[PDB]
Amino acid sequence: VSRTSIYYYAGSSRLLAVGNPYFSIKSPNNNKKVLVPKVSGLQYRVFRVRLPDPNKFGFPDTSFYNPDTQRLVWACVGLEIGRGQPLGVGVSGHPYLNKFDDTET
Amino acid sequence: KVVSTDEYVSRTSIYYYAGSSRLLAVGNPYFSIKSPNNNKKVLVPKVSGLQYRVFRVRLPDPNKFGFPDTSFYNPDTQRLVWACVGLEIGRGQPLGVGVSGHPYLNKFDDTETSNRYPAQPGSDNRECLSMDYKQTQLCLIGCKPPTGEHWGKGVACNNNAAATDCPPLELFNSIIEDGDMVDTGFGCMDFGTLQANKSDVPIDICNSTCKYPDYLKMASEPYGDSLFFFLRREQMFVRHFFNRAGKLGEAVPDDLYIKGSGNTAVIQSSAFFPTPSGSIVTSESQLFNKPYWLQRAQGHNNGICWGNQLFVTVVDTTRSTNMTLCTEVTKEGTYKNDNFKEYVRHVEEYDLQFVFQLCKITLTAEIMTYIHTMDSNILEDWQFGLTPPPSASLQDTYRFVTSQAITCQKTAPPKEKEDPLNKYTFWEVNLKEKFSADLDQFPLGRKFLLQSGL
Amino acid sequence: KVVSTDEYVSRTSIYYYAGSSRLLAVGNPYFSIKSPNNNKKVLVPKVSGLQYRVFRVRLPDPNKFGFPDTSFYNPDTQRLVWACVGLEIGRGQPLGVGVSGHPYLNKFDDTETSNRYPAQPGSDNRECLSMDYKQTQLCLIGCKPPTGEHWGKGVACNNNAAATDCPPLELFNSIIEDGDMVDTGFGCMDFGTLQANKSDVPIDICNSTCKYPDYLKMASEPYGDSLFFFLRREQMFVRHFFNRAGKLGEAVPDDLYIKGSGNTAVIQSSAFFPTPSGSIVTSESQLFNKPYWLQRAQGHNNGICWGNQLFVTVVDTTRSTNMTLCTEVTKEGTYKNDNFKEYVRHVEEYDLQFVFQLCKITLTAEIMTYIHTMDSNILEDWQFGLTPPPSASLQDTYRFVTSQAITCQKTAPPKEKEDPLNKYTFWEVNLKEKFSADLDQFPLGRKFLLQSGL
Repeated sequence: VSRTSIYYYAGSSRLLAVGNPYFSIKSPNNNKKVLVPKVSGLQYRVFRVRLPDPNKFGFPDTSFYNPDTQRLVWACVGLEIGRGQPLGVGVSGHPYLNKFDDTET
Repeated sequence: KVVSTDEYVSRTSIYYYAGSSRLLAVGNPYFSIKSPNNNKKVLVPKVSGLQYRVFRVRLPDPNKFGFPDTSFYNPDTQRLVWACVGLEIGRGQPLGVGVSGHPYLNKFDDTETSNRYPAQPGSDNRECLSMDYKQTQLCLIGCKPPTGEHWGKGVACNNNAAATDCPPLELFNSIIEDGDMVDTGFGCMDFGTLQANKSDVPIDICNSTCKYPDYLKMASEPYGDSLFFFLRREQMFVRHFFNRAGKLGEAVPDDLYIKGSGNTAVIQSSAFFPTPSGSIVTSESQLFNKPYWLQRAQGHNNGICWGNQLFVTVVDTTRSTNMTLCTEVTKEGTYKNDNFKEYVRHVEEYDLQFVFQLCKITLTAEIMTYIHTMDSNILEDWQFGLTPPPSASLQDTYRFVTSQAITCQKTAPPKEKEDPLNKYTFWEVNLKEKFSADLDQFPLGRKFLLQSGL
Repeated sequence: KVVSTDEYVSRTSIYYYAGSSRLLAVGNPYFSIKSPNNNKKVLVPKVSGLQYRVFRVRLPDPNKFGFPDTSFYNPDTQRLVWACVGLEIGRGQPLGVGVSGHPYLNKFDDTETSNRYPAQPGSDNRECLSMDYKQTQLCLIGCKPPTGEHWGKGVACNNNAAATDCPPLELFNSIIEDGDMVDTGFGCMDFGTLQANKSDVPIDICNSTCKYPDYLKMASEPYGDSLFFFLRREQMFVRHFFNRAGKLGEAVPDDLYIKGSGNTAVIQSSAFFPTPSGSIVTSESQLFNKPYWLQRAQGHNNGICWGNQLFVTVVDTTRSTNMTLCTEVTKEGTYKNDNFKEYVRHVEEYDLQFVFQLCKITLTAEIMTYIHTMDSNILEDWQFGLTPPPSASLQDTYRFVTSQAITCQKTAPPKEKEDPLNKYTFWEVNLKEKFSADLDQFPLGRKFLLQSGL
């Protein structure tokens, strides 16, 4: 794979999500429609990004690349995963935890 | 002062093909139907052959199509804008003409061979009577939607008021929507507001107004936005003649005849009207399935499509045989009337093909202020002059967009797009994905490479 | 195409130290006491540790200066603008952290060791509690006041569905005026509108709108002139845990716990909230009392301050002690409890040094368009773009003005209304009459000459 000297910044709008921290609430009565989705501070966020295919950009330049043989693929030489909310922790428990006795002292 | 477009638009040699995969339309040929619970819910739309099936297309902006190759063009001095050098309006449905009507048409009597005196009086004499159209075909391009004329009611001055009861008339101009009606041979006026009887036009135009283009107004513009290339062909001939029933407005003067006596003493009516009827169709006089090549347009905007859209308005009444259906209620051994329900349908297939061309303009002092005259909006979306800065500031989107009780945004837009065509409807076809820099693997690629000698 | 600020200005080499006095502020840390007789007579203002101290310096203009060596400022087309190259924000109080706490906090139970069934009912269980806050330090500098997000209410929806009853949530971009309480670990939400009993957050917060400075947007502004330089450091950790006392609205689904009987026939709440607390606050992790030489700001605005102002925002929490005074009424010889009356007071103390540098701005026909489209107010102060006022000879002058041929004369236009920023209470420092040119007689010019290779 040979590299060139063409670069391309890409962006992303400030995407966010608001919900209930413990359990999702499905709707009365239908169980296929959600009302407040379960979001938290523990779940694996997995962002899946898409790219635009570089074979459909360039109007044809035979000196640059010959489309009978070569093709084009991207790379990656940077990242910055910004975060916005102010710092702080949070808790969660049970109304019915199984704790028989204390045993520390 | 106005100049033609070959003086600031240059041309080059990077052609491109577009494909616009096979479109269809199915519906009732007569009207539409709604739900009894909600009349704002459509069930089957009205699609017949007699409607201006105007398609506006979308183009990819030619500034995304690019690399940092600057020796070709420098992107703070130049810009890029497309061109149209081909067309093929294909229709893949076999021929034949369908006939319409209205179940309660006004008809006093016939007037062909015998009107024996006197006439038979009656209160209602509305009958069912089927009646065809005027066969016509046309095609038209444009970077702006095509205008159109029709006869409309105006406001009347009420000063003299000596002896008239007929209200006078006025000419309008508008912009043609898809689903607008075409001429049938009965003038070009309103058919909901000037007709109290509701019973003189077949049911397709019993409520709507029909429009007909005028080639005078659009061509006489400075730039000729509404035309690139247009055709026209129609033919009709009268077959039967009748007269209206009812109280005619103004009687004829008495001295232009002799006062009859007896059964001819009472005057008859005279409000004659014909029927339009189509001749033979062929397959030698079809305006479709053949590639036009715009060598030179008629107006001034010769090829340039400003703002990356262009409008194609097609109409045909030779591929409109009313598809007829039927079903079953109960079974028998013998025949019965009431074992069947029947239905009518119509389908009208299409295709569009295009071959485009890359054309860069330069942008210096007097050309910047010439394009800043014809319209203003075509120098905002080029983003050349930084008159809006603030587009680079990021806006927040949302995960879980619909039905959450979080704060809702269900199409309450604070003017993002502001296209002035938003008020009108248009059959749309997107092309944002389907270019190709290679021609000969496609149909019009091969017809173009033979015609150019390449 | 925005361009950075080293391709249309040019630095001269004469430096001007400045420096403010020793600011103070003495007040109440919780609430601002008004007059009983009048709503608008403050006695002691509300100053605490937990606020955004936002100063506004106002530099004296460089064009009103008089120099003999007029070899640099050719007054034909040029102007002068101030650059900033140094800073130091003093503080003047010992290390000590103070607490806050409501008298009617919503602390029903405790949930760390043992919450033994059954619950103890009663229709009132509020009590007084207190906690330390999330300690933090930050510092900004910019030529436009800095923005900041916070969560609040919104338009709910239309009334189609009937799911449940719940408030929405929406965030807002505003401008941080002085006086807004910083967040402290209870989220950046508006406690004035979202909450209703006003008894969950401590008293100095429960009727504010706590913000948090949006570093995510202010970094990505196009011109980049609200963020020259910013530092931050904060830390917190939980101390105890409790839970509120009400009907938990979004109820617990039954599949996530197996039911019981007998003593456990009442199901308690899962509405938890932590209580934050600061760690040790050392003096190796301080941020102030040091110089900060700007070398390359993150924006395109490399230190130029248009309009001759800066906004420095400082929030500290390491020095937020609360001194308590105690005075009595009757000279007694034994101890009582109604004999004394105590008032609590909190102080504050600042300082600012600066070191500027003037740089001339050569103004051809290109650059005057550039500085125009940023905002028009910049090119109005320099008096480079003005308009011709017409008129010529009026008619209005009488001899006597208080008579009986009266035209009822009207005067005093409010025409010097131009400042948009009158809607906000800042802190003022007038630095117009305290400049200098000999740096080395001043407690930061010595630290600048050793650094800069001189």
